[PDB]
Amino acid sequence: PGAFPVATNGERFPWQELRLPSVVIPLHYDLFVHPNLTSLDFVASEKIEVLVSNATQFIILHSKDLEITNATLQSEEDSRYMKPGKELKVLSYPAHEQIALLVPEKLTPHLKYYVAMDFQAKLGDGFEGFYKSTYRTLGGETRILAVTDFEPTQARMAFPCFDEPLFKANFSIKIRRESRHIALSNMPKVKTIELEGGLLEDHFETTVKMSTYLVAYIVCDFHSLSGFTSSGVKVSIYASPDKRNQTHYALQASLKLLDFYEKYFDIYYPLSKLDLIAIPDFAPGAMENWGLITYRETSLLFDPKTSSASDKLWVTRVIAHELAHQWFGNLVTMEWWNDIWLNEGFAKYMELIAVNATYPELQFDDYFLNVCFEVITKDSLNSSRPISKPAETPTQIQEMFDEVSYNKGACILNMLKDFLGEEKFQKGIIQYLKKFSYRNAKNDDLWSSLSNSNAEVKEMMTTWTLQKGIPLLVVKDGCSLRLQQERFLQGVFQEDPEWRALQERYLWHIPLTYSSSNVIHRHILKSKTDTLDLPEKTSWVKFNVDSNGYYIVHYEGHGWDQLLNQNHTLLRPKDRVGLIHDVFQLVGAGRLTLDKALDMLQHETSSPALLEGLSYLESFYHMMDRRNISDISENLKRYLLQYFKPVIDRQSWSDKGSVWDRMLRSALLKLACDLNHAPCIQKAAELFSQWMESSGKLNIPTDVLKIVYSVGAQTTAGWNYLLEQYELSMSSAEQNKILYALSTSKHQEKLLKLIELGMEGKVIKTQNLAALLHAIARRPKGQQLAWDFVRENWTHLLKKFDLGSYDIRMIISGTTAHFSSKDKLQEVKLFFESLEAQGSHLDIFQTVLETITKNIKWLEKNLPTLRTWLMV
Amino acid sequence: EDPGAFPVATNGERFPWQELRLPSVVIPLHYDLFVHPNLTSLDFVASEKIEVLVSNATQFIILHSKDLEITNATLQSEEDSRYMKPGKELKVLSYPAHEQIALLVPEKLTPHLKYYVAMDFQAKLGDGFEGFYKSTYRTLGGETRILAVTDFEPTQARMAFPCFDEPLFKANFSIKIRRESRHIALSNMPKVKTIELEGGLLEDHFETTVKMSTYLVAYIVCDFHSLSGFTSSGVKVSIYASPDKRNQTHYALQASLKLLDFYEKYFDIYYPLSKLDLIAIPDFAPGAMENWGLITYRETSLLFDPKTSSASDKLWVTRVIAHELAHQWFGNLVTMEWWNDIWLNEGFAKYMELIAVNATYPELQFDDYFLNVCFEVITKDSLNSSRPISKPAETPTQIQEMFDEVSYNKGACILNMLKDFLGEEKFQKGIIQYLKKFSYRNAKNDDLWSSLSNSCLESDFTSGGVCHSDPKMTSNMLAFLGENAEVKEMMTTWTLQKGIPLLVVKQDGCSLRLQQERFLQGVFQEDPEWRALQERYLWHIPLTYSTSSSNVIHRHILKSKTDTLDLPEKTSWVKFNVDSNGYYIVHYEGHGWDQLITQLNQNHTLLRPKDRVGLIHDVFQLVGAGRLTLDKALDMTYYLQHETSSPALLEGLSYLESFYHMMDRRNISDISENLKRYLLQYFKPVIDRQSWSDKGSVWDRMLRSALLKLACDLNHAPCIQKAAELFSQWMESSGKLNIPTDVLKIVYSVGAQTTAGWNYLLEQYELSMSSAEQNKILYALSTSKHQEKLLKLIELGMEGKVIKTQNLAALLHAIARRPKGQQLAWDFVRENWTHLLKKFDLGSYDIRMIISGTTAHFSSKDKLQEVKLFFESLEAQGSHLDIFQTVLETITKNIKWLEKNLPTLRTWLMVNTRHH
Ligand SMILES: *[C@@H]1O[C@H](CO)[C@@H](O[C@@H]2O[C@H](CO)[C@@H](O[C@@H]3O[C@H](CO[C@H]4O[C@H](CO)[C@@H](O)[C@H](O)[C@@H]4O)[C@@H](O)[C@H](O[C@H]4O[C@H](CO)[C@@H](O)[C@H](O)[C@@H]4O)[C@@H]3O)[C@H](O)[C@H]2NC(C)=O)[C@H](O)[C@H]1NC(C)=O
Ligand SMILES: CC(C)C[C@H](NC(=O)[C@H](Cc1cc(-c2ccccc2)cc(-c2ccccc2)c1)CP(=O)(O)[C@@H](N)CCc1ccccc1)C(N)=O
Ligand SMILES: CC(C)C[C@H](NC(=O)[C@H](Cc1cc(-c2ccccc2)cc(-c2ccccc2)c1)CP(=O)(O)[C@@H](N)CCc1ccccc1)C(N)=O
Ligand SMILES: *[C@@H]1O[C@H](CO)[C@@H](O[C@@H]2O[C@H](CO)[C@@H](O[C@@H]3O[C@H](CO)[C@@H](O)[C@H](O)[C@@H]3O)[C@H](O)[C@H]2NC(C)=O)[C@H](O)[C@H]1NC(C)=O
Ligand SMILES: *[C@@H]1O[C@H](CO)[C@@H](O[C@@H]2O[C@H](CO)[C@@H](O)[C@H](O)[C@H]2NC(C)=O)[C@H](O)[C@H]1NC(C)=O
Ligand SMILES: *[C@@H]1O[C@H](CO)[C@@H](O[C@@H]2O[C@H](CO)[C@@H](O)[C@H](O)[C@H]2NC(C)=O)[C@H](O)[C@H]1NC(C)=O
Ligand SMILES: *[C@@H]1O[C@H](CO)[C@@H](O)[C@H](O)[C@H]1NC(C)=O
Repeated sequence: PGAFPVATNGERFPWQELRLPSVVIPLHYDLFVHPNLTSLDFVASEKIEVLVSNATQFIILHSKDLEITNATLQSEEDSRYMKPGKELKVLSYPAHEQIALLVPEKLTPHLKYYVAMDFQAKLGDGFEGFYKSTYRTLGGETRILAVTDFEPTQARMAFPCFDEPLFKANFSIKIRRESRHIALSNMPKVKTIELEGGLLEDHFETTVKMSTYLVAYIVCDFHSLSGFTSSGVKVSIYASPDKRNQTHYALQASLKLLDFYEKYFDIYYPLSKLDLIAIPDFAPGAMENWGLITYRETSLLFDPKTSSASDKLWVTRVIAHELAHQWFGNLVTMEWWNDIWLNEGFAKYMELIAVNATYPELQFDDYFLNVCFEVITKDSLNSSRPISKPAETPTQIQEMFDEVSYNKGACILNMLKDFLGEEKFQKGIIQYLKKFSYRNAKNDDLWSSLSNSNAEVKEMMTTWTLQKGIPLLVVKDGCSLRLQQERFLQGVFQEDPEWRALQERYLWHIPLTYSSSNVIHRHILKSKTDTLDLPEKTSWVKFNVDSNGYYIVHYEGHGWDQLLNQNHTLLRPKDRVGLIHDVFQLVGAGRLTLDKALDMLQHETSSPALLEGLSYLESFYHMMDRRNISDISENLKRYLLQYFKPVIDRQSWSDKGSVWDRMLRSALLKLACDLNHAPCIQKAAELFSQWMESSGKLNIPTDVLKIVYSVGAQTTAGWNYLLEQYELSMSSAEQNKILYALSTSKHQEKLLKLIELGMEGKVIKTQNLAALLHAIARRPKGQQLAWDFVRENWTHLLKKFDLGSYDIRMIISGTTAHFSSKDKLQEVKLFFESLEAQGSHLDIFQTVLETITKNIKWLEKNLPTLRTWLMV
Repeated sequence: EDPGAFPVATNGERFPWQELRLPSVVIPLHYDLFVHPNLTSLDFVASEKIEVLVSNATQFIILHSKDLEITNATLQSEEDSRYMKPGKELKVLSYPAHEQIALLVPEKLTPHLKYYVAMDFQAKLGDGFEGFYKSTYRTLGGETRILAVTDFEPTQARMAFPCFDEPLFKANFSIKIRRESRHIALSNMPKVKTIELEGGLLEDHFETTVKMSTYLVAYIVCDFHSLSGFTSSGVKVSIYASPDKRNQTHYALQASLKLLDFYEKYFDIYYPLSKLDLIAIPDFAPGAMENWGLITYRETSLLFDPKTSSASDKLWVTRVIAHELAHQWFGNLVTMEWWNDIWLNEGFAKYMELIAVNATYPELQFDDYFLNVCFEVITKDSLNSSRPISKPAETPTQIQEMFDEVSYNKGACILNMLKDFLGEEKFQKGIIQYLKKFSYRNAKNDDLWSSLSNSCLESDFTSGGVCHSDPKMTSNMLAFLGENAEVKEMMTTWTLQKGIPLLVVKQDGCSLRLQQERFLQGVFQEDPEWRALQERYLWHIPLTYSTSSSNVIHRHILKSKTDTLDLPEKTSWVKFNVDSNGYYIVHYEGHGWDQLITQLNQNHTLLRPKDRVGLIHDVFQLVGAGRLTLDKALDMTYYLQHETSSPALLEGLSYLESFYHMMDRRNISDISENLKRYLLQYFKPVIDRQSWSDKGSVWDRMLRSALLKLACDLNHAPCIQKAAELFSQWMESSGKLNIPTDVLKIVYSVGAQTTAGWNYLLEQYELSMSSAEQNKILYALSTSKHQEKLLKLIELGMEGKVIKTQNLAALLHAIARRPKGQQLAWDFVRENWTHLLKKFDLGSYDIRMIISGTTAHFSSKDKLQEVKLFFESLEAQGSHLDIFQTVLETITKNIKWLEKNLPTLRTWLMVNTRHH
């Protein structure tokens, strides 16, 4: 009997596992909220029409930090619980964030009973649940709004509910409010009824079946700009009144993208309205609430006096990602958080399609390669995880929202789009959605639908979704296709006794694909060793075409050395950087050395190739200047300026030209005075002080703003003028760049004053705190200050953030993942074991542990080689 | 004119007038003023049409204008057809050093004809809490809201609209405002009608005012809420506050109805407007401002909340409200001709606080506190740096310097003296005739005395008329006119002679030799500068005196520098200045003082309660005068063991409390420690009778706080442990349990001695919704002992975000008076003088107390040196203030007091510990 947990009233709680029981099933939530924005609290009532199916003496559902005052169980059918119904005993067990409704009788199956509850709480101050946010206006008034953010386990802090994504229901919502506020929610507002006190109550149309984590409601004081999509949907971009000017690109871009998705998926967006609102203190980048999409202001609003081409590119990506979610996640959602990549993998992949086919000017296809690359860094260590993987606690579910779920989800999806061909792919995607509309899909179900566009493909992708890591292609004599696959790793060489893990079951059904002329050959590799015959022999032979496959190519002999250092356009531009990328991880990996590492092309015109390789050189400089040895840094510095002096001088300090043109300019001039190369750092200072002496009158071109501001930080008369003007500005894009601009100063106290105002949270919003730290810790001057500060104020940072939070995740790897010493590796082994003193376990612990360990062993056996490039 | 070499206007261009006063050839009659502020762009746009009457023909009009962009300016007339509609364009000349503009006339204007001058002007909303400025407050939710407020006195109306900014240029004002949906607009007079406009903006029209000086014009744009009620005469009194504070305006409404009703019966003149608005502005520099029909207050001056406001707080709010309402007659109905006679306003409003509060709220017992008003001004009036009540003044900072202890306190005190001389009903009818005979115009000093002199006692309107219609030539009717004239010469001298007279009386058998001299602290009677300052001083002093044998008040005027009276039968003593109603000190020569102290020591109750507080005040002063040894003043404090009149008790107590702080600043710890022990022993009985909750009278409550603060400032372990518990419980209950208001300040101080309590108090400061509680918390934070915490408060006030700048000077003042922060405040001011000047004008009250509050407590020759050198530094840069001299004289007389009396104080204490 008494094998169960104690409740808060000392009674034993009738359920013992974190997943909810399956016997009670909700169908309909009627939901009343009455928030008060001066009292900063709310009162709320709720009726859940839950259909029983098995005998049960107790209903179980979730609730957190809510005071439940009344709880009644009516029934229309089994009329023992007929009107007024009976009053229910309510037990609470917080360690599973669950409550037990103890019925006095026993519920009997196939009947519908109606659970009503009254509940109340204060508006959150943690930027989760139903919480309070502030914003500044043009005159410096601050006004208050009440927002919801629920993904993934936080809706249970706003109303008691069955808070698992499989428990889809309908949700009618009513909200009481003052006359000076508007109320928005998922659906459009049906009617407004004026009441006794001068208050209004807004009723909203019932929703389609959906998960709890998409329910939304806001109370605020915003204006909007509206337009209509071809389909029959009204799109409104809401924001603070003094920023309605900044909403123009978003309504344009939203109209196109939703037009695209409706035809591309061949499913109409099923709501009458879709609204996009720029929440000023917002923790996520944005959030795919059905019909009411919340954005960070820097993610939605675009001011052409203040915003990069890169910032226009960021806004349009996030407004593709979040519209895509309306199908991947809202229409179809994973049955449980283990297959979270079904929403996020597909959303991040759909963004690449949408922007490419809607905004070609922005040139997003050539950029996409980076996202796999970032996940490959993670995926190449043993700390990584399979794309689908069990997940039970809250903070463990929040761990599933990583670059494995987004980037690698998006890239292995990209692989299969190459193999089956976009035609068969798009038909499969449409069959997948239409089948699973308003329901829940498991990891298997997507492929079992995608395959029938071929029972072969299902176990092919089994190798990719259920197994950790990234395969390695070993090719080995004329027509020599002696294929052998491995598990690519890093910091573990064939020499080492650690390397036996390269052999466990690690067998990928890699869909290899090649060319030795302008034609691609396609063939599967389902075994450790298999092979082919070359038709005739050729100069070079390259497999990974455009790196569209999630594997790195290693030619076992005499193939690398050709690379065409004279005519490079023999090999296509994507394969150009594909080869560049592969010829550094192979260096770290253990097979190749660094002498061929710097092999690469001062006459490369595709900037993707140019920036990718040069960004690779940036890392070498920074990693060495961070340990303060100029013996290898100075050679890297003016090497890059002399050799890349033509290109650098060509650029014209203004925001003119095309998008990769404009991005190449700021990227190039970044280094240009991140190096104290006078010709241009001197340039900034006269523009800088022309503007600083103009006092907001001079206009600086877009693509140089972050550079100019950054340059003029060092003079305290500037740094103090930048901080002061930060407060004044009405562009979150502009003030982000200022905030970077103040992280550049090398004054240890000026740096920490920035951090002190973040902790306070009023002048610099708390949403920016982690990024502010992360910027500082990247400079060598502030690198140790940040590391010190986090360890000194840990318990306070943890009171701000949820610890499965992204801010906590970005603060620790932002402060530690750039280390390369054995000194710091033990010191970070401590304080990770110091925080498992408390119940604080995060996989990012090992990912960063192993990441500094791989930084040691890449200096341990690779730097001697690179001192050897002194020129003169 | 002939000579080109005139002042040079700002565009080249010789400027055609060069006095700072305005010319009186053009007379304004009626201003048509349209204002359109915008509270999200923080600027305003305005238009104005002044109906002027020309007296002598000119080629130019001279106006005041400061910091206002004028865009165009026409002239029209309909009596002079040359400027017939649409009139002519005028050249505008700015001379921004006189704050004057000149409008240049194309054809010289004609006498006796009315013209209309029209200008468009614009400016940003002020930032210095003067002119038409921007203010902000915080709501319960944490929102920040903006409002736009005017404050003009004394010469800032010219920063909001061009005008003839001098008090004698009264006019009617017609005011239209334009605003958004979410704001109300208030002005002096009621809103006649609200027209809607295309775009959804509304325009308010207000009824046109009665004649009025410019400095009283007012207008406000905000979103405040109001509670309302009506007086007996049918005035609509409304209390406005930020919306989450409507609660705290109930007591204000209750008192303003009562006080208004009192004023209308007492003056026998109705308040002439239909409504009176009282509004609690959050970021407000002055404290209160008596604009006709729309009176602005500091929240602490107007709002009351019983859970956090003390009884002292309640008394303060009643005083201020009473004070502002008095101004609607004294100052608005009757305005001084020019700022030299500003005491005609502030002296009478100050005095009327006493009459009104005493008449409507006797529970407050404000009559027993009124003596302190006169003591505070005798401090400064007994120095050479003092000034007469009415002195000339010309420049803006020169004008504002006239609002001091002399204009207010001395003015009130000599009025009170005069009232006792003539009797309440004679005095009332003098006032009534004055206010009725100068209604809607101005008056000067001589005008007041002539009306108060010629007052008629209501039986002078009888059948056998003595004042009016047909008098009989009687022998009292020859004494009436002779007595009236005597009263006028006497009052004249009290307003033109600086200083305060010292009447020294030696009792000789049953003769009594009277002498008068100027009273002077610091300087002894045996000083080389002492006959040089007894120059020419001579007062007509209506004296008063009782005896040991007869309690009948005797009254004789001394106009003669020496004179003598004879009594009926030589009694055991005489006591001059009965109830201390006279603006003079009385020194008893020979045996006079011991006879009076001996009386207090056996049966102290035969001396009238005010006689006692007067006697305590009189000898501690005479110690400073060199005429008495500190011996017998301290010997008078024995007898406070029996004293039951808290006024006398508290006077005596505070002299000893200040000696302690004087020692503690100087680190003279053996006396300071002894002073701690004498106070705690000799007043142990009455200290432990005091409750720790606010349960008795207002005096009982005020005495409770007084004594408990003292016992807790002397680290009396029993009282400090009580307060530490109370604080600990309050902190442990999430700042949610209730502390009694009379001991609230003491508890927050004891809590602020730990870094925990200090930090907790500082975060509660930002969150509190009672500005009385915030005041108390800020004091408590300022009692910290760590120099780091004190500096943080100061710099918090410099930035003005969590601590609003309106409190910065009181903050510095608080820090400076306690030993561990005395030095820090001094260094801050000298190292940030240029920085303090950007926020506050040189003549502002804020600058006055920052200076006096950090320096006037110094008592060593070393510190006098630094102060002179700093003051010299300041005046070398062109900053002169009268406060510089006043501080220097105050410092030196402190130094002298230590040198003549610190030995005797140490000696006395030790003698007392040997006896008890
Ligand atoms: C969130 O919470 C805030 C604060 O709790 C609420 O704001 C308050 O709401 C209350 C209730 O509506 C408001 O109080 C009301 O004010 C009205 C206006 O008062 C002025 O005008 C009247 C008429 O001229 C004058 O009599 C009065 O003195 C003021 O000049 C009153 O009319 C209301 O009175 C009603 O209720 C009382 C109850 O005793 C009855 O006796 C009356 O006859 C009448 O029926 C009432 O007092 C208050 O003003 C609000 N505060 C603020 C700061 O605005 C929000 O409503 C709430 N929001 C939500 C969404 O819940
Ligand atoms: C992904 C995590 C961290 C949760 C949350 N993701 C979002 O913001 C995305 C958009 C986004 C993604 C990323 C990103 C992707 C992959 C791997 C690392 C990071 C960075 C940013 C970013 C960059 C700069 C500045 C600010 C943000 C933005 C909206 P989304 O995926 O469409 C919504 N539906 C998911 C909701 C959610 C789930 C669980 C916890 C919190 C929120 C968040 N904190 O970054
Ligand atoms: C005194 C000057 C500078 C203006 C202003 N006086 C007022 O607030 C009075 C009431 C008042 C008076 C005093 C006071 C009296 C005597 C000698 C020194 C000071 C102190 C306070 C006080 C108490 C606590 C906190 C803050 C202030 C209040 C309203 P009032 O007299 O009816 C209106 N006539 C004055 C308008 C004005 C005139 C000239 C310059 C500025 C404003 C002010 N700053 O103290
Ligand atoms: C400017 O303000 C003055 C106040 O200083 C206003 O004076 C007042 O004007 C009204 C109307 O003209 C007078 O009321 C009238 O009095 C006569 C008695 O002769 C009566 O028969 C009328 O029916 C009415 O009651 C009032 O007495 C007068 N007060 C004073 C003190 O002069 C003046 O009207 C204002 N001017 C403008 C243009 O608004
Ligand atoms: C009602 O619930 C009972 C008990 O949970 C169900 O019986 C279970 O059914 C599952 C379904 O797969 C079986 O695996 C188990 O053997 C049964 N018992 C338990 C303890 O799980 C029953 O099927 C449910 N549905 C009805 C009665 O319609
Ligand atoms: C709950 O949501 C479901 C799914 O969105 C609603 O079902 C649709 O109902 C409409 C109107 O009755 C029909 O035209 C569709 O055929 C239904 N779609 C599906 C997939 O069944 C349902 O009506 C909603 N319930 C409530 C009470 O609003
Ligand atoms: C590296 O050298 C610089 C030279 O200024 C020094 O200031 C810095 O502290 C050094 N870094 C470390 C980690 O010792």
